[PDB]
Amino acid sequence: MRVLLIHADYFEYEVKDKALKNPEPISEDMKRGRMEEVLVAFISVEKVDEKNPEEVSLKAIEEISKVAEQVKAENVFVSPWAHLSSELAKPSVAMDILNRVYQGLKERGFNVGKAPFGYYIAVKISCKGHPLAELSRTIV
Amino acid sequence: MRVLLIHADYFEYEVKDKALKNPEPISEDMKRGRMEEVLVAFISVEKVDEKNPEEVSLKAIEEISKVAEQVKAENVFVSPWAHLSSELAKPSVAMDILNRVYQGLKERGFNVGKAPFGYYIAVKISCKGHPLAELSRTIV
Repeated sequence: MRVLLIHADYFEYEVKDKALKNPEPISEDMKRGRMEEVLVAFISVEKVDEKNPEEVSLKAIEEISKVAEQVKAENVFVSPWAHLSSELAKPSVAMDILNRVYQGLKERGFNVGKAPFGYYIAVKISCKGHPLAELSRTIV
Repeated sequence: MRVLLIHADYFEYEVKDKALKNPEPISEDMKRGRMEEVLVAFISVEKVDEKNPEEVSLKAIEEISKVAEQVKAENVFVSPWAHLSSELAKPSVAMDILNRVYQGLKERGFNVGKAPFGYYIAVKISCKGHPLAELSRTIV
């Protein structure tokens, strides 16, 4: 798995078209969301992660947790993202791991948001620009 | 080299602290910039690119050009970015290639912006969310 972390003043999104033929169902509420003072985790779930979804999930949970604690973010947002890897896991594996990472951050005590899987999404983000505000991690 | 391309309604930035001890000099004007309807190229120049800066530059010029033409962007912004690679080129190599990619997009006919090298930068971006609006390319 590859992860890009962005410590943002705000992060806002609007679901546009479906990217999968059968995406994650969503309510009309879940078409748009916004959080402030948020660590945004853009996550590319990879083929190799099929091998051990829970180990990879636990690791991702922890690495994101550390950065949130370090930059003093209480808010965390989990986003699926294709763009840190050309070796992507099947959608079941991707949704599995995404949901585990989300549940684990909730259990850590963060106020966690997530994006629906299988859509094109419009995104507005304001990235802070202090030294720890954009970080990448590789998790295998 | 790895490149992330984002077709944006707008892209705005403010230079914050220096990341290098001796960054690219800038005027007080160049501390902030904004473009609209813009393809933003986040570029991670890599160690392997030292081997042949011009080939890699020409390739990057072309791949960014194709996407701009395809999404109908007249505006292109070139940004250095550490986050698509854990094998980064020295600053001379990085600045070299960045400047070549910038000059080549100018010669193609685009209205091109660039970000100063060696700083932490605060960024606001609105990503479109249509199918071609976020793309990655690997160039070696």
